[PDB]
Amino acid sequence: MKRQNVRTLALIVCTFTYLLVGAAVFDALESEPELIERQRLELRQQELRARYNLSQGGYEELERVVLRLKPHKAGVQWRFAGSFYFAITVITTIGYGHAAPSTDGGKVFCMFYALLGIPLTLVMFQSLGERINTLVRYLLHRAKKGLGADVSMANMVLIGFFSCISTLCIGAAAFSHYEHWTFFQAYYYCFITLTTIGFGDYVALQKDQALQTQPQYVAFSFVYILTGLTVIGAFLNLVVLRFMTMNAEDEKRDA
Amino acid sequence: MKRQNVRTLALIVCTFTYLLVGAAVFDALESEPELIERQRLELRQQELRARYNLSQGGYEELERVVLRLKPHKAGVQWRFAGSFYFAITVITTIGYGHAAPSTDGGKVFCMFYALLGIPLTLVMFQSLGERINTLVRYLLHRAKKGLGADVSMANMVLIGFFSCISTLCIGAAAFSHYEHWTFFQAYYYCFITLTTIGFGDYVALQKDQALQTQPQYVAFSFVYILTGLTVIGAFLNLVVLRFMTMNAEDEKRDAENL
Ligand SMILES: O=C(c1cccc(OC(F)(F)F)n1)N1CCN(Cc2c(-c3ccc(Cl)cc3)nc3ccccn23)CC1
Ligand SMILES: CC(C)CCC[C@@H](C)[C@H]1CC[C@H]2[C@@H]3CC=C4C[C@@H](OC(=O)CCC(=O)O)CC[C@]4(C)[C@H]3CC[C@]12C
Ligand SMILES: CC(C)CCC[C@@H](C)[C@H]1CC[C@H]2[C@@H]3CC=C4C[C@@H](OC(=O)CCC(=O)O)CC[C@]4(C)[C@H]3CC[C@]12C
Ligand SMILES: CC(C)CCC[C@@H](C)[C@H]1CC[C@H]2[C@@H]3CC=C4C[C@@H](OC(=O)CCC(=O)O)CC[C@]4(C)[C@H]3CC[C@]12C
Ligand SMILES: CC(C)CCC[C@@H](C)[C@H]1CC[C@H]2[C@@H]3CC=C4C[C@@H](OC(=O)CCC(=O)O)CC[C@]4(C)[C@H]3CC[C@]12C
Ligand SMILES: [K+]
Ligand SMILES: [K+]
Ligand SMILES: [K+]
Ligand SMILES: [K+]
Repeated sequence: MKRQNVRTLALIVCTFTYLLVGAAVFDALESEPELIERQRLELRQQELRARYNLSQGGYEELERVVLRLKPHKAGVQWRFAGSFYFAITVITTIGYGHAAPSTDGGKVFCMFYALLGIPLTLVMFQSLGERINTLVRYLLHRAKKGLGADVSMANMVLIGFFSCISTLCIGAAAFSHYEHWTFFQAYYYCFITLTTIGFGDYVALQKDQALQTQPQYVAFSFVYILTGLTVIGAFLNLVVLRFMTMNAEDEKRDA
Repeated sequence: MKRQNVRTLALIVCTFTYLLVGAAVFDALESEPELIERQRLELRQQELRARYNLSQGGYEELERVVLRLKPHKAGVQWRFAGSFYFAITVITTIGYGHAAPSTDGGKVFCMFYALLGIPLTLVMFQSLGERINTLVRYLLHRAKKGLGADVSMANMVLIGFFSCISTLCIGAAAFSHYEHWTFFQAYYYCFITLTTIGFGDYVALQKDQALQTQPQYVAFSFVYILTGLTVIGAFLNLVVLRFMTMNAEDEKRDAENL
């Protein structure tokens, strides 16, 4: 069997077994607490329904209003700052879902915007990320000869890995201060943001109408998300990206 | 100025102006309808508070319970099928947020799981995507000689672009049937899923306890998300990926000549 076919089949087996391992671990850690939380909340639902004399339909009518008011609770999500924050989540593939296009036309433009945007943003982060790696490579080379010279891959992975933790820590310290979260909650938010997972369980600028009332903090969160993705993007360009073109290189080697 | 530095500065200017254009368009399409729905919902909030004799604190107490019961409403989100669906959203960077780690330990494991998982899944989709492109290149070459031969980039972009639409069309057809959405809503869901945006406004397997009661549809949903990301990932490997190594190639070209 060809090297390309062995590498591909191994990766498929690895990904599927990694999914089976993950599903097994996430079951052990989250199955029992979810069952505990459901029964606890159902007891709280029955207690408050009895306290405020509510029927099955009576609770359900109030249930729909509370759920539909959730994106409005954070404030105006669609003005210039609201739409700029949303535009980021689309092209950077974060997509928290805190604000989503409610209109048919908005949904269409969002698709066309993503089609051209996502590749443009991806190429931008890999290009700027490479310039940072080249600057780091030059600065380290100049520092090596300065003290009394060759920059290795291992030195680049070390600086790269530390730069990623530093970006998560600088962020965590700031988001725990402004969004009033714990350092761990803010660290978890920064991880999920910069890895483009963006669950939406933690979203910045969604407290005390920050998008319209706090421009200085909005300016920082836009700068942090963009600079942070460049730091992670630089590490991907250095370590991850080289394994994606691997199949094309072996196909060229075969010819 | 160097070619690498001009290309990087142009991309930064392009991305920021694309953000300003987007923010301007999303303002025009969503500002007025959001203001309309907020005022409509605030009146409905006041109406139902008056109907069921609710105070400021009374509504707020019921508000917390309704919000906390939202992930439970869809059913059991953390059994084998629920956790497998969640594991997908993490490593594929979709992350709908329909189900999120409620425990401190679950949040930690998710971070470690993502750290190794995301690069593994990304490399897997680019590797399997390349094998699909190579198979398509071979099948077209054999078909060309069959009718009476050289496969160009333009032919590959055409087949690739059609393969992406067909995946969204097959998907929308299924998701509008099982998740009872419109073809457009299911097409929008498929687009947002396969582009790894994953807002969470549309999430499959969250209707009629599908994760625990419908195994056949769960198996399809996992297969579609995984095969669909390979189809999109193949097109990226063909068109987008070549522009990422561009700066490294010019840096190598600078060293070679000098
Ligand atoms: O899964 C895919 C995929 C695979 C097939 C198709 C497809 O569809 C399409 F690309 F079209 F959206 N996406 N990814 C491709 C896009 N992103 C990559 C990405 C990262 C990143 C990556 C990994 C880590 Cl650990 C941390 C940050 N950061 C950014 C910032 C802006 C833009 C993109 N970033 C996520 C991975
Ligand atoms: C902190 C983060 C950013 C680190 C990311 C680590 C990656 C660089 C790792 C994670 C999984 C690894 C892959 C896991 C499995 C394989 C199959 C393996 O295949 C073989 O050994 C058979 C073919 C051959 O001999 O080439 C080749 C390496 C590869 C792609 C690995 C390449 C490196 C990967 C992408
Ligand atoms: C290369 C990097 C380091 C610099 C890029 C330029 C920044 C200085 C720009 C890019 C985006 C800008 C932000 C885009 C949007 C807004 C919202 C704006 O707020 C409003 O318009 C409030 C009313 C509304 O929401 O309509 C205030 C400025 C701010 C934070 C901008 C501040 C300046 C920012 C961060
Ligand atoms: C349907 C989807 C998947 C199509 C994706 C289209 C991409 C292939 C496009 C979108 C934005 C484009 C970029 C927009 C701007 C530039 C800057 C441009 O820079 C210059 O012209 C100056 C330097 C030089 O001359 O090389 C080089 C091409 C590049 C990276 C483009 C490369 C091709 C990109 C990534
Ligand atoms: C290379 C490709 C084309 C094939 C990959 C193998 C598939 C046939 C596997 C991979 C993941 C599997 C799924 C993983 C999880 C589940 C949930 C499982 O449901 C339960 O365990 C219900 C109870 C619970 O939630 O704990 C039923 C089988 C199913 C759909 C599996 C069916 C078979 C799947 C789609
Ligand atoms: K997301
Ligand atoms: K993503
Ligand atoms: K995402
Ligand atoms: K999300």
